[PDB]
This record gives sequence, C-alpha cells and structure tokens, in this order.
Amino acid sequence: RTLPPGVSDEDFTSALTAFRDVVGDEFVRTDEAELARFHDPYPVGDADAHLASAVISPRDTEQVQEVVRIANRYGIPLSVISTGRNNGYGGSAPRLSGAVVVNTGERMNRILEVDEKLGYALLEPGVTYFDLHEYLEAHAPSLMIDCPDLGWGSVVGNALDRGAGYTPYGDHFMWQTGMEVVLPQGDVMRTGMGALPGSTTWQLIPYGFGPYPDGMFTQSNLGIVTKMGIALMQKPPASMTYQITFENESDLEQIVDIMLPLRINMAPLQNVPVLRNIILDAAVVSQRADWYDGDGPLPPEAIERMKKELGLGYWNFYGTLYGPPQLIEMNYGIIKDAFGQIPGSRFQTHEERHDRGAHVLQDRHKINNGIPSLSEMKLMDWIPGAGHVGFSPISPPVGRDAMKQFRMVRSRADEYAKDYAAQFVVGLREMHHIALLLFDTQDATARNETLALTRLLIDEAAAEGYGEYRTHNALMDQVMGTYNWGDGALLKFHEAIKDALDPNGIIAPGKSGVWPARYRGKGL
Amino acid sequence: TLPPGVSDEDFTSALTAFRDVVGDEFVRTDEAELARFHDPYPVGDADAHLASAVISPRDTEQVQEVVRIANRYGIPLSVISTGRNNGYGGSAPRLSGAVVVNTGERMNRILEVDEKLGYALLEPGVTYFDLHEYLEAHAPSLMIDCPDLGWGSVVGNALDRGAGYTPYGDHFMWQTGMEVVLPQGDVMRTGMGALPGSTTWQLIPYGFGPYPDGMFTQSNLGIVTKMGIALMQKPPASMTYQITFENESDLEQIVDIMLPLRINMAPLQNVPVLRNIILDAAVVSQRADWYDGDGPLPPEAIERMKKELGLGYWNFYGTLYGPPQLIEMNYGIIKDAFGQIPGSRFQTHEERHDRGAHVLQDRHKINNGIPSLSEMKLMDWIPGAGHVGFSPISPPVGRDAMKQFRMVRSRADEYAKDYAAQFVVGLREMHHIALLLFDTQDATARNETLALTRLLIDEAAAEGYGEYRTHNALMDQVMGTYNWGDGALLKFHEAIKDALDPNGIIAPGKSGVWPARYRGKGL
Ligand SMILES: Cc1cc2nc3c(=O)[nH]c(=O)nc-3n(C[C@H](O)[C@H](O)[C@H](O)COP(=O)(O)OP(=O)(O)OC[C@H]3O[C@@H](n4cnc5c(N)ncnc54)[C@H](O)[C@@H]3O)c2cc1C
Ligand SMILES: Cc1cc2nc3c(=O)[nH]c(=O)nc-3n(C[C@H](O)[C@H](O)[C@H](O)COP(=O)(O)OP(=O)(O)OC[C@H]3O[C@@H](n4cnc5c(N)ncnc54)[C@H](O)[C@@H]3O)c2cc1C
Ligand SMILES: COc1cc(CCCO)cc(OC)c1O
Ligand SMILES: COc1cc(CCCO)cc(OC)c1O
Repeated sequence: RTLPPGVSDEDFTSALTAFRDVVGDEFVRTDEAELARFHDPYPVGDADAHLASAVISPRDTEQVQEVVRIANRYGIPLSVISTGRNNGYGGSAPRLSGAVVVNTGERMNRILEVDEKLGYALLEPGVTYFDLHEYLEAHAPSLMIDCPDLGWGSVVGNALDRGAGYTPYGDHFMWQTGMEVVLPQGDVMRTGMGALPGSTTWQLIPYGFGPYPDGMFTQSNLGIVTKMGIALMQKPPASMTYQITFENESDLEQIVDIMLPLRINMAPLQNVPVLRNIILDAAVVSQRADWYDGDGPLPPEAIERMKKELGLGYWNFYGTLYGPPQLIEMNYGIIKDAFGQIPGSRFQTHEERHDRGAHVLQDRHKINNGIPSLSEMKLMDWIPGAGHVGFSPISPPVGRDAMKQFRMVRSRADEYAKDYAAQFVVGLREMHHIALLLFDTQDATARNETLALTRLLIDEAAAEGYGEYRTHNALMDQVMGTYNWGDGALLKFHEAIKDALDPNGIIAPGKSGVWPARYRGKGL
Repeated sequence: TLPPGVSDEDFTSALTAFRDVVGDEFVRTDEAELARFHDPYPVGDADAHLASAVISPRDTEQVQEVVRIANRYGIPLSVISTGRNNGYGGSAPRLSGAVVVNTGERMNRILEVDEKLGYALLEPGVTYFDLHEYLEAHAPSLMIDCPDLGWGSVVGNALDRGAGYTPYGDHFMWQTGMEVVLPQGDVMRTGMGALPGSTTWQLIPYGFGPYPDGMFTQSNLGIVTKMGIALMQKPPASMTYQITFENESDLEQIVDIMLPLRINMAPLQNVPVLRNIILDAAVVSQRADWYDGDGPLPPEAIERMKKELGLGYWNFYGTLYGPPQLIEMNYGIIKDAFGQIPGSRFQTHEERHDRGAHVLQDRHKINNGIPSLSEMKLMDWIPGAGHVGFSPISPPVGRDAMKQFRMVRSRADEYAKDYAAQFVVGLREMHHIALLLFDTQDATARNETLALTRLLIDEAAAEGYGEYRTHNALMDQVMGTYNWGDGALLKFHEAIKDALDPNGIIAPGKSGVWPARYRGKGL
C-alpha cells in the first residue's frame, strides 16, 4: 500500500479519514484502479517512479483550505493537478512518489465569468480549452481562446506550467490576469486588483499595488490556485493560414534569419510562427513502419520518400494572418517575397491544399484561430506504445544557433535511437527548439535511453547557453541544477521562500527542483 | 538624524565600515548633501521623510558588502536609481532616518545593446536621455519608451512599474532579466541569466521555475544592480494627432469609443491619453493668467483657457506608426469614430505648431521615444508648485470615467485644489491620473493636499477603484485598501519579507510592507 514518504501508516489513515470528512468519501480515492488512472502515461524511467498514495477532489476554495490544513497536521505531501494532462512532463503523477494528488479540476470546473466587451474570463481549474471554446461559441462569440496543440488540458493548469499556444495570445502566463490561491498553511489570497474588495478590475490589469506575485505561483509549489483570470482576444474579421515547404535541412539557417525580422514587430508574422521538420509533419498522417521497418535511425531515403510522397519539405513553416482581406493579401505578399528568396520554397494557403500533406496545415488553421483540436494525438500512432518526453530549450532567434541545435540534438537522438521530430518556434525575440522524443513506453530499455538522451540534451544545450524552459518530473532537479549562477543563488532564493510559506513541507515537494527542508538532500 | 532602532554607536561603526567599502567621498552625512535627497513635493509634513546618510556603491560587490554591514548593525537601507520619484516622495525614504543606497551615481553604464534582437542591459544610473543618446549614436534602428520626463532611471521607473506611451509603454512588461542583491547580501540573476554562459537573458522574461522578477517591483525585497529591457524597432514613419472635445460630459462617449479601438492595439497603436484643460493649459501658462480670485477656477476661465489656447475640455493625444498608407487608413478610422462626437476637432503634429500645440508636439516626441523635460513647465502653474500622484485603476467604461471625474473634482474643489487629470487606456484597464498641485512652501496647502488624497483613495476604494502607485505618506493606507480575506495579500508579503530579510534592512514600509522589527510601530 503506497504511503507518502515521511508519514506513518497511522498518520496516513487519520489524514484519509480527515480528508473524507471534508470532501466526501466519493472524492477520496485510494483504490489501485483509480490510482493507475493518475500514472504518467509516458514514463521515462521506470513507471513505478512517480505514484499517488491517494487522490483528493475538493469541491471549492474552502475545501482546498481545509485539506491543506489537514495535510499540515499530518505531514501529508500534496501534489496538484487541474486536469492533469501534463503529458511529456509527468501527466498527473507527483514529483514526490507517494504524494497525495489534489485534483482541483474534478469539482472546480466552472466558468465563473466572461466579459465580452473587455475580453476576459474568470475560470476554475477544470475548465478545458474545449469547455471555454464551447462557452464562447454559445455566449461570447466575438472572443476566441488561445489553445496549445491538444485542448483537453486546463486553461488554468497550462498557464500555471507557463504553457503556450499559437494565436497572438500564445503566451498563456502573459494573458493570465488575477489569481485566487490557497497558500501552503491554508490561507487564501487574491492577487492584483482582486485583493481590493468589490474591485471590477481583477481581470483587466495583471499587477495591483505592491510586489507582483502571480509568477511565483507558475511552475511552482507555493500554492494551490482555485481561480484564475485570462484575457481573451477578439476574433478578427478574417484569417488565413499558410504552409511554406523548404527542401533542404540546411535551409533552417536562412529560414530563421528571415523569420526574426518579420516576427519581432508582430507583423507581418502576426501569430506564433512554427517551423516543423518532416517527421513531426509525417507522423500526424503516417506511421514509422510505412517509411522504414529496419533497425537504427531513419535513413535519408526514408526522409526523402516522406518529402516526395506527402508533398512536404524537410522544414515546413506554418503561420496565420488576421484582419480585413486587403491586409492579409498585403502581409502574405511581404511573407512570399521574403521566404521566396530561399530556392525550393513553395507556398500553399489553407484553401489551396487539401491532401494527406495538408492535414497539419488544416489543423494549424484551427489552432491558430483558437479552435481546439486533438488531431496532433495521431502523432502518438508513430510507433506502437508511443510516448513522448519534451525537450524545449531557449535560444537566440539566429540561424547559426538554430543550425547548431538542430545538429546537436539530431546527432544525439540518432545515437540513442530516437527520431528527430522537432520544431523551431519564435515568440518575439526568443527561439524555442521543441523536440518530441518518441519512445515505446512498454519497453524498459527505450524508457532508459529516452531519459539518458534527455539528460545529455539538457547538459549539452546548457553548456551552449540554451536553458530548458519546462521539463518532466524525472528531469526537474537537473534543469534547476543548470540555473546555478551565484553558487545556486536562484534555488536558495526559492528554498528560502518555500520554507517560509511552507514550514511543514506540504505542497508538491520537488516541483521545479524546489524541495522543502524535510525532503531536500534525501534523494527523494 | 539617526536611523530608527539604531544607537549612535552602531551608526558610526557602520558609517566607518561603509567608508571602507565605497570610500569617504561616497558616504554623505552633511545636512547640505542630505538636503538634495529631500522630497521636493512633501505632503503633510515636509520633514516627514529624511535620510541619515547617502551611500553610492561602485558595483554589485560593493552593494553586497554595504548590505552585509547594514545586516551586522541593523541599519535600514532605502534605495534609489536616480531618485526622481517626484509625486511619490522623490529620493526620500519611507522609513524616516534610513540610509539611502544611491545605485545610480556610480552604477550608470549601458552594459550591452543588441540592435538586431532589440534589447539593452542597463545599470540603475542610466537615464532615458542617456539611453536615447546612446541609441542614436550606435543602435539607431531602435527607440526607448520613456515617461513624460527624461531625467528618470530606465531601471528605477521599471521597478515602481512606471509607464510611457509607445507600444512598449508597460516598462515592467518589457523588463527582461535582472540581477538583484537580496536583503542579507546574496546576489542572484532572474530568468535565463540564472544559467551561467546564457545567451538569452534579455530575450525571454521567464526562466525555468517560479517567475520572481515581479516581486522586485514596488518592493523592498532587494537592490537591483542590472536590468534588461526590450527596445522597440523605429517604424518607417510616425504621426501624432490631437482631438479636442468641447464638453466635460463628452468624457463618457470618448472612453466608450476609445476602448474598442485600443483593445486590439489598432487603430489606437500607442497608449491613448485624454488630458483635461488644466493639464495642458498648465504647460504654457500659470493659473494667475486666468483667475486671480478665490476658491476653485470658475467655468468662465476654463472656457477662456479653451478659446485662447484652442483646446477642448478633454484633449485626446495618440500616435500612429508604419508606412504612410497604413497611417492614413488608421487616421481615417479614428476620425470616423471620434468624429461621431459633435464639437470634435482633429489636428496632426504637422498642421498645428501654435502655443496650444506645445503638448501635441511634446506627445509627438514622447510617443516616438524622444525624451523631454517640457512637462516640468507644469510646475510653474502656481508659486512653489509640487504635485502628489493619484492614479486609481477602473474599467475603461464611460460610466466609470464620469463617476471618477465627478467624485475627484468635487472633492478637489472642497479642498481648494485644481482638477488637473488624465484618463489613459492601457489595453483593457483605465487609469485616472490626477495631478494635485499645491504650494510646497505652505503648511496648510500641504496638509489639505494629504487630507484630500487620503479621502480620494478611500472613496475610490469604496467604488472598487484601487490605487496603482502612491507617495510614501499614503503607502500604509493604500496597502490597507487591498484587504480581501482579512488582509491576506499584506500577510503574504510580510511572510516573504521576514523570510528574505530576517534583520528587516531593505526599504522598510515600501508599499506598506514592514519587516517584523518595524511593523505596527506607526513608522
Ligand atoms: C503531442 C503533444 C503536444 C503538446 N503541445 C503542447 C503545446 O502546444 N503547448 C503546451 O503548452 N503544451 C503542450 N503539450 C503538453 C500538454 O499537453 C499541455 O501543456 C497541457 O495543457 C498541460 O496539462 P493540463 O493543461 O492538464 O495541466 P495540469 O496537468 O492540470 O497542470 C500542469 C501543472 O501545473 C501545476 N498546477 C495545475 N493545477 C494547479 C493548481 N490548481 N494550483 C497550482 N498548481 C497547479 C502543476 O505543477 C501541474 O503539474 C503537448 C503534449 C503532447 C504530448
Ligand atoms: C509632472 C510629472 C509627470 C510624470 N509622468 C510620469 C509618467 O508619464 N510615467 C511615469 O511612470 N512616471 C511619471 N512621473 C513620476 C516620476 O517622474 C517617474 O516615474 C520617474 O521616472 C521615477 O523616478 P526615477 O526614474 O528616478 O526612479 P527612482 O526614484 O530611482 O526609483 C523609483 C523607486 O523604485 C525603487 N528602486 C529604485 N532603484 C532601485 C533599485 N536599484 N533596487 C530596488 N528598488 C529600486 C524604489 O522603491 C524607488 O523609490 C511623473 C512625475 C511628474 C512630477
Ligand atoms: C509550446 O510548447 C510545446 C509544444 C509541443 C508541441 C510538440 C510538437 O508538436 C509540445 C510540448 O511539450 C511536450 C510543448 O511544451
Ligand atoms: C503614467 O503614470 C503617470 C503619469 C503622470 C503624468 C501626469 C499627467 O501628465 C504622472 C505620474 O505620477 C505623478 C504617473 O505615474
């Protein structure tokens, strides 16, 4: 029977009774079958590495406060999910093996308010991108969401891991405006203009008076968020999504050097531009066995056959334009003239391409217009038992940097028998190299290779000045370990704050490599 | 002047230890040298906020050592960059008696500008003028975002979450990475700068775990020694325009037309401002020129102000950016929308140039990142004129603007203070920025101004309008309005302050956050 680390069987028994006393017997789950459902679907070490001793589903903020006070009395570590779809990063599994999961989304799933004219929502953690989309379509249709690739996730949960989508509102944390958060001893506070009783401005300026705290509750174990505002973009009168195929893997250098100047003023590249490699593109519409059934990495001719058969390039650029059709045509004209400088470049609009090769173009057209999709999950049919882990370091948006990363990562992936399926994304002045490391979750050796590969990718990226932005449970200590300027000054700052707000070491111990005193230097 | 809590023995032992670190010239204890760090616009008592000394560290290592000395002897340390926080206490400490750490005197270098990626890494003493002058010479494709006055700190203004009026108007938003000395002397870099050998410190504001930079703004949790800022690309062309609105009551329609044109960042591309007659009369004239009588300005003078200077009651200023054809299209939309208001008159920076055009021409500068000091003319409105900021946040809704206009000017009249005010829409929030002008040399004027501002803050709060930035004298009251859940936000701030600052050293009472040794002792 899974016990939290540092808690007696007796104290665990007492805590479970006390948790039932608050939420209801139905909303305290300890059965193996219910716990298996909170397994990381894509484990990278074993699979037994990150387990839940129980799952607690509180009704409301008041119950969140009382379960936190119960956790403090008995020393129960509690991890936190909204919808727990953090796939690539641990799913709903706790960093600290044996933690009790607080499932905020199961019962706290309400859209609390939507203001059409001032363009915001006040949300609970269980609101999915699908939910909010449905609500806006029915009640505030001038507005649109910003969704990541999948959209079964939480508008709150994603923003709290500082996730992103691809509309002009792609930076989810940026557009987060106000929070209600239960602090680690069970106090509740509202951030920004929400701290003023009867304020009408909670969701329209992120800051308020005095120190601005919301960031400290993102990629964080300093609190359980119970309500979160997010600004919502107005739908433009029209939109158009385009694909640019590029023949040569060596085109990346020129593609990135043209992309930056076109994106840094947020026009003409109006949304978040993505450059996807042939694999990430082929894997939505095809399986690995279709191109190659031998051992070792995919050979060049397998790649070449994907390019030809699907009508794609090694690099496939996807962008959306917004506004009156006269502006779209004009901006698209600047785009075509700029990227057309690259020999072999081919341009296709969402209304010009409707074949196997255009599946991603059509899916990008939905996502870039805030229409949530599960199409990218077909990527997990690439190989049997496929799972993925995320690798997404930050770089300067310069071709030389891109080329360096492309080469470093692919070379290592080839060595570790993992396909190079990646994309380069430019936000405004920063670049992300997002590689989806795919592997057989059911094959212990493949799990071990993926973990070994990712640890190597992180160290080598970091030696080059490229820091990881978001990572898996299994990798959090190592990633925080790379941010060790001032003999680990950042982590010492985080620990000082954690130990002050959380003297009993309760909330999601080890999140972002931040351990409270009672668990740190115990190797878990 | 001694710091509260400290014996003279400990003070002199620290002053000595300060001297060993920074050198004799950069520890100032003369009442002549201290006089220049006085709040120039004191509210209530003019002796309420005094410095016991001013220390100018050379570098991060010296800031750290002076912080360690402070911790040894229990010396409170307040902090400036350029200390031009005029309307908010200037370079005067919240805790009377504190030793001011003057980061800007010697730490004044532009450390790095990247033209292609559009950022600077700055030390605190870099002024808007400095950075403008640097860019024109070495990175001319780039422009600063500056506030109304250029003599302030790019860093210090960002750390109080100050603003300008270009698309980069939210200075904290564009702040990207910082190096901070924590209250006990440890130094740390935020975001990507926490990775040694990082090439992306100024390219993304957030690093890997919890995002901390916000907690160093309107804050006493540390001394910033380096700050990054994103820098906007100069568009190919620009033009600034002025819409004059005849009626007081037009405010409601102006704000309701303003919001839908600003929320998408077009056609209102920059931060739109709506200044009242007094605000842009007070630049280019003195109150004496219009009324010598007693009590409030009667309606006749506002009118003679309007007619003599060709201004409205409400004066809209905006800038448009891009190729001329985009400028003209955007200007056509703005004319078509605000032109629905009768008495609407539209003029560009190219087609006015008269005495009443002084503010339009100054906005053309500020909105194109040319800094200026022309708005200081304002402080000649009356002899010995000072101002205190009042700037609550409201929904950008005409009804809310009219309620705020009425309730602020009614109380301003009662307390014998002119209504000189701006409505500003950021993106989906409105600021009511009132400049309460008073005779700094008159104890009654100073007392009345404090009384007026206290009442304005309480009535604003009762209406659901919170203050965003305020004077030393008002910080306790303003934090007290943010008291959701029995003072939960201040209790959180106190727990963090006590954890990072166990000896209660850095800028005690900033934003109403007092460390344990000083809390609830009435200053
Ligand atoms: C093929 C593929 C594509 C993907 N594409 C994207 C993409 O485009 N963009 C993207 O951002 N992600 C992407 N992901 C990752 C993932 O699908 C999303 O980020 C997803 O939205 C995150 O899960 P969630 O929304 O359920 O959040 P959750 O799992 O509920 O929460 C995320 C984390 O936030 C914290 N947390 C959650 N709720 C609370 C709370 N109430 N209080 C405090 N802390 C809390 C915890 O640290 C938790 O682990 C992708 C994954 C895969 C496999
Ligand atoms: C007529 C008039 C018009 C104005 N217009 C504007 C305007 O348009 N926009 C605007 O934003 N302001 C405006 N102001 C207010 C003020 O002039 C500016 O905000 C000015 O830039 C702030 O002073 P400073 O830059 O010297 O900052 P400083 O006074 O150096 O610092 C400001 C505050 O930040 C903190 N701080 C400073 N340095 C550090 C450090 N190194 N570490 C930690 N904390 C630190 C302290 O709390 C300090 O009091 C106006 C004032 C007047 C009188
Ligand atoms: C924007 O952030 C992410 C994007 C993807 C898309 C992967 C290629 O489609 C996956 C992630 O994590 C696994 C992300 O965090
Ligand atoms: C945008 O923020 C401010 C603007 C002004 C200009 C006032 C009218 O021109 C003064 C301030 O402080 C007194 C501000 O904070």
